Amino acid sequence: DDYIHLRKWIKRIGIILRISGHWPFRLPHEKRNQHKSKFRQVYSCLVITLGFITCSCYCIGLCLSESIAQALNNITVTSYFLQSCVCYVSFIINSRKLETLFNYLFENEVVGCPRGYKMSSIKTTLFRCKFVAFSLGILSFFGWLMWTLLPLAVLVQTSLRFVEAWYPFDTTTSPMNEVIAIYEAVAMIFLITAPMSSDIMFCVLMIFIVEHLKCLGMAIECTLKGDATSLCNIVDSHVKIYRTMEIVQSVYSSYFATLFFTSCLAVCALAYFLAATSFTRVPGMVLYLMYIFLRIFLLCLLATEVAEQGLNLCHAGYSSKLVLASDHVRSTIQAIATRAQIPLSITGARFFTVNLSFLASMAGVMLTYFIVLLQVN
Amino acid sequence: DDYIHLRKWIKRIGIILRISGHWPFRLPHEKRNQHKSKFRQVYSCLVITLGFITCSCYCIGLCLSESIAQALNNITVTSYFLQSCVCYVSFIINSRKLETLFNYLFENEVVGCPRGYKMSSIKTTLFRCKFVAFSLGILSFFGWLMWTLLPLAVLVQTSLRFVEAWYPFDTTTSPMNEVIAIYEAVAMIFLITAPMSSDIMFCVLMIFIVEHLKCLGMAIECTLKGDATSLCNIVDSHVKIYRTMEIVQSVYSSYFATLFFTSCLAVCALAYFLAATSFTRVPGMVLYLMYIFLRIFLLCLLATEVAEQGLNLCHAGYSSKLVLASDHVRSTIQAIATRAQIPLSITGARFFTVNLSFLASMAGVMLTYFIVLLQVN
Amino acid sequence: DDYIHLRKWIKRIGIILRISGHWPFRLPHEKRNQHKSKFRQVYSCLVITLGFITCSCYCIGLCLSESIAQALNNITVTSYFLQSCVCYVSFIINSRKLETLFNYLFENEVVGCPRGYKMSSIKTTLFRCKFVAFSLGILSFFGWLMWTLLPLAVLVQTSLRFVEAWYPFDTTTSPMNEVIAIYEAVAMIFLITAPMSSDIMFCVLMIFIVEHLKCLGMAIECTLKGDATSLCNIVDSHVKIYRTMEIVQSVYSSYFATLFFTSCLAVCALAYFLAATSFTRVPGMVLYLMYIFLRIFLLCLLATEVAEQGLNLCHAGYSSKLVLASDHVRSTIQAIATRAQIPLSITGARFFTVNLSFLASMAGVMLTYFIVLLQVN
Amino acid sequence: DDYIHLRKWIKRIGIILRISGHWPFRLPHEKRNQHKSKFRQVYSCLVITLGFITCSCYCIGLCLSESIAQALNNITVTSYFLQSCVCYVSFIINSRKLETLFNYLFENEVVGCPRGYKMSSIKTTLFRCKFVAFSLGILSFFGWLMWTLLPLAVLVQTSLRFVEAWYPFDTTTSPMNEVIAIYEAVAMIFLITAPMSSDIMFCVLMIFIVEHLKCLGMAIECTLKGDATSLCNIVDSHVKIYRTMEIVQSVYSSYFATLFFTSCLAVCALAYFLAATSFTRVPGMVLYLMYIFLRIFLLCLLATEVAEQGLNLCHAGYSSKLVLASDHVRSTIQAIATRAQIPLSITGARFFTVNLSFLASMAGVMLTYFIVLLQVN
Repeated sequence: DDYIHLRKWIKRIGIILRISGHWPFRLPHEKRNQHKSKFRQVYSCLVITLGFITCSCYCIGLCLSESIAQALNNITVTSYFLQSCVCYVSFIINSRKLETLFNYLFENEVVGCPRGYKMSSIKTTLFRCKFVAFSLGILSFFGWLMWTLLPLAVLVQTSLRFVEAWYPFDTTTSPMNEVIAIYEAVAMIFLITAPMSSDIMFCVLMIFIVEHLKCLGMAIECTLKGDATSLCNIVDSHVKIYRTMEIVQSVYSSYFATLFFTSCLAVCALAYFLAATSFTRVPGMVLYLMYIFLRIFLLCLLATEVAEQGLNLCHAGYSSKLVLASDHVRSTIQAIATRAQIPLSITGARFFTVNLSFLASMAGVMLTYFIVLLQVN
Repeated sequence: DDYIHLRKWIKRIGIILRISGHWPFRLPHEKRNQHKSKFRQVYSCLVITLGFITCSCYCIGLCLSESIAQALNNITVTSYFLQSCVCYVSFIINSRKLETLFNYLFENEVVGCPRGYKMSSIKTTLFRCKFVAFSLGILSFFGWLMWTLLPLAVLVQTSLRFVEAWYPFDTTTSPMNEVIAIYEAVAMIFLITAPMSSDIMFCVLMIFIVEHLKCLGMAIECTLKGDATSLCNIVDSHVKIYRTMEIVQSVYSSYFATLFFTSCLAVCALAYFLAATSFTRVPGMVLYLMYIFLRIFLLCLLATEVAEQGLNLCHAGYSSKLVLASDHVRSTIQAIATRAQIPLSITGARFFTVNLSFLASMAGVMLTYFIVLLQVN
Repeated sequence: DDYIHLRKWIKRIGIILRISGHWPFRLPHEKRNQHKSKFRQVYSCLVITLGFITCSCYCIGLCLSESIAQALNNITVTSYFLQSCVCYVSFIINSRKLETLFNYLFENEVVGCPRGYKMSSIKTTLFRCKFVAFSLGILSFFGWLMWTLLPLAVLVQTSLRFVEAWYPFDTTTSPMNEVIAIYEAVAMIFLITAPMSSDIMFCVLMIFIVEHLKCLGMAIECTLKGDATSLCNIVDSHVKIYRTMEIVQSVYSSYFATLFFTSCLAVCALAYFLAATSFTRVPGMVLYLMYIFLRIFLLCLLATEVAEQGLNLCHAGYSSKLVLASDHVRSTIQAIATRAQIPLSITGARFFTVNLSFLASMAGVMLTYFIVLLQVN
Repeated sequence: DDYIHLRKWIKRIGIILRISGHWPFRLPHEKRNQHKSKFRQVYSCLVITLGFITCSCYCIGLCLSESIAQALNNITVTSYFLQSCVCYVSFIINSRKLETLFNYLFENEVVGCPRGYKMSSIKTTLFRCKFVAFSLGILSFFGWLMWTLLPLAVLVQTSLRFVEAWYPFDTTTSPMNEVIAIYEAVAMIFLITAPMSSDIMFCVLMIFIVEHLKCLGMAIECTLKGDATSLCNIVDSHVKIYRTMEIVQSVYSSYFATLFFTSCLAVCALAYFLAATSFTRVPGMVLYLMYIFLRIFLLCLLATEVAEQGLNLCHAGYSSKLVLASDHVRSTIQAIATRAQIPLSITGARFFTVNLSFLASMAGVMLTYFIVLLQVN
């Protein structure tokens, strides 16, 4: 039933990842080696070299510092573009571990859990992944729309760029402004759709791992309430969880680091420009602020959820029946517990572990720095 | 003897919770389904919709920002009202887990502990719960009295509101001021009595859980000094402790988060208004400052006490007799210890774990922020 | 041999504690109930009521705030006096646990350790305790000397008080200044000798506990290299270590809290007065700064040493022979390790755990606060 | 094959350490007691007394504070020289533990690991140690070259000192400036080559320990997939790892502490001089900034790598076969895991544990302090 619909959803996950111009890899429903086709490779290289030249144009526009007052006005845009750049190279560096992750995410049936839990698990996973995917997609589309379309609509020269960008031609005359306008429009579309897609895939992985942990705990209490075989299957599922989390930690680290850094810098610049300096500008800046904050909050929440479920897995099979089991179960449960005491955490290039606590600390120091450097100055 | 008096006290706990206008649930001494009576439901809905309209009136008075200098003068009052709002919805969202918690708190006799410890336990619990309940009740009553009655007594128009609030009528003329005065008086009474009641119930739960932990440790050393049955009873009591703490964590998280946030913001505003700006105002503001600080300190203390008693439970039954026991006791004690190494902590919406250490850190950053932003500016 | 000299040293420890006016308790070499003698009790009550009236005089001199600029000039002196006050009441509240601690510290021979380690242990303990005791005593004597004697010597009225203090008589005329000078001199002598004595006793306890831990580790490796009896003796010694550390945590908490707080406040005031405001004053203030810093550093070092030795005790008996021992040793060593994973830490009223890391954090925030509030202002 | 080349490399490590003027100790390829030769001892004493007199000259030049504005201009140079001083005495205090460390680092073959892993291990270790050694050597040589040669080349008096230094002769006249120029040139050469050499040896030790940990994990999974003997060899190798890490912690602590402290102070001074105050100066200061940052980053990275590999060693041999092994393996693996839960961390004089997280925190507070104290002031 809905198990087929979930597989259609994770097929859509691969499809939207191929649309955004990442390097294509083998999907689970791919048995003809179509992931090395000419069309997809040409599309990928075209979109990534367009993103690379646009980001370099904005960076050299930054290095051609017009003044300090507009410099922060540049930062944020280049900030977001920088993220896209990093994300691209990451998906080309580790394009086999992604195949491994999708192969895990296609079939993850832990054996022994009761069915009444399994169907509710499928329902809850479908609901939450639909919610997060639709939310981030709508927010990204509205972000592009507000950041690109509106100043064109003020005119109908186009003079729509929220900050000016370096170009070979001067972009001053009436034909050139229009050409650079349409070029920047399609460019920023294909740039904004990349980190949204990577974020959506990370959130899907986190949701699936959380539900697999809860089903593993249910299987543990089920085999305790009931000799060797169930424990072997449970231990295999747990070590598979750990290896999958290790792979996810291996791929996402640099992207998380650059995301956190350039995001807090862009929010500081955005507050500096919105606070004391002078009607059309405020919708775009408030929408970009919400686009940063909601994304960071979703990442921190779905990163803390898996660690909480691991420490919940620590308290599994801990009842009176444990005092009446054999020595074999009494030792294997001990082994599972002392392995579960290690926290399954994701860190950004080993600089910081992404939790809700790190979000609170970063928000505290960012609020502090912004409010002092704008108020006493 | 006093075991009956303690049950009368926890009946009073339910009674004062019903008085403050929360949604009524089944008490342990309720065998006629009176918790769904018409009178109690009508009273609950009336008080909560009055609180909801008053909080919205103060919030729209805030959004109608008269000036910045009076804006902080608004914040604190709306701050406290905000807490009440959140608390209301929480007790209606989880109105069955509260029944479960009261059913646990009515009978919690751990089997095997010596009687000489049990009677002293009853005595100490009665003393401490009486102390905390009377202290918070007297402080809340004096807080309302000072914040409402005195500026009326300066007159006998009433012109008593410590900050003006938005209303449909202008409240300027002499009849209207009096009507809004009595309305705000009864409103703030029924608003102040809610978080005090929730705090008192949380403190009662924490005290009972702490004493149950100490009795569990006494039972562990008793059954070690003395085969299977006592260990099963001890493990069952421990896992019951853990499930109860999980339920308490599940209900109180949003309230703790909003409490900490809007409380530190209100204290910052209160210091800004008391420090450098201009005899009647100072008693009310110092009493509100004490009302914030003592409440936060009581919460942090009774939250750290249970974690300390858990880590104390880690060092249970650890003597020479452990080296002479069977393998069975030697494995079950190991299991109890490695489960007890997990800290039983309460966190506010998983943002921060409420300890004395978090109170010290928050007080440090609050003192820092206030003293810099008032002194160098 | 030197074992007798060490007992003479810990007798001197009790003697200097009786000299400073604490409430007398039973020493180990006291078999005639002389700790309840009339002379010692009269001396104790006289010195503590003199300290209590002098501290209250300085506190009411503070509350009679002459100006803000001299107010910080008051703080530090009252700061130190405050510590003395707290220390007094603590030693009268728990005057039996101190007897228990001294009874432990008199005989602590762990059985089974090799003799070549035991004699070197006695030597190292004697050396380090002599060092710390002589250092703190000389520093305290020079602190009193510089803070009291020198401005009298500038004259030979006395006009020597580094900050003026409230008194019933005006202290302005020539007879009164001299009388208050000699009164404050003997008062500050008997006040300064109290926290130095408590600190010296704490340092002696920490040194003895550290050396006992190292000898316990040596005994563990000795009985592993060599069946039941040695393990029972080792476990008994370890749990005795834990109970002693619990008692030390129970007594010293309030004193550590007030010490850290009023010490960092006094150092901030001292820096404010020394930095930008105007030859005789600078020796006293630099000596008081060193007296604060060296004391705090000694406390943090000898507090971190015991935790490091506990985590060193975690890695005990971990060799190839563990793989060839019986199941009995293999389980008891596991129990010792999983108990040793709990850190033996001292905390100040459960607000913060005194480590070198807390000293680094406090020094960082203190340096920050001082340098900003003096420079940008 | 390359095993001989690696031994030639670690011979070069000893050779470059002898060149920089440290006190010579016995190398593994030294069977004639040549480490106590007259030539090497004379060279060592000459270079260290030259470093000692130059550092004291710069320190007394600092204490002869010309003005505040040039004072920070002094700090950095004295800062670096201070490190050299400390490093010298450390290598003379513990000149036997270094022999022990080199004797470990010469032969570290863990028995039982598969050969296909061992050859790749040798290859990866050779690559990474070559990389780090060549990088730090080239950076140090260019640092000396820019900091000494260029202002001489501006002339061809010499007037090349980036900050003036105290000397017995006035250094003002034309002969004296040249003599002090050549003296300071050879001095700063022999001073800069010391902490680079100590850093290179620390990095080699960290790389070898990391690879030994990975090979130990491979040996664990190999002996689990395959009775007593392999486990004894594995446990012996693990405890040898722990003792080696303890020795490295014992020697490097004071050097790490002084490095972190005087390095962040020098970077703050360097930013203060580069930011707002006035073409030749900027290459030297940017090269010194890179020389500080890259060194600190390399140290933090190779310090965090070993802790990550230890927590990776925690998850060793955790498969289904563990559920089918004997009780003996099931207990020894448990012992290995609960010992591996202790983090193998290096700390700087027990003030702070050097991780990437401490680098992030220090960079945050340094950025904060610099930007506030330069901007609002």
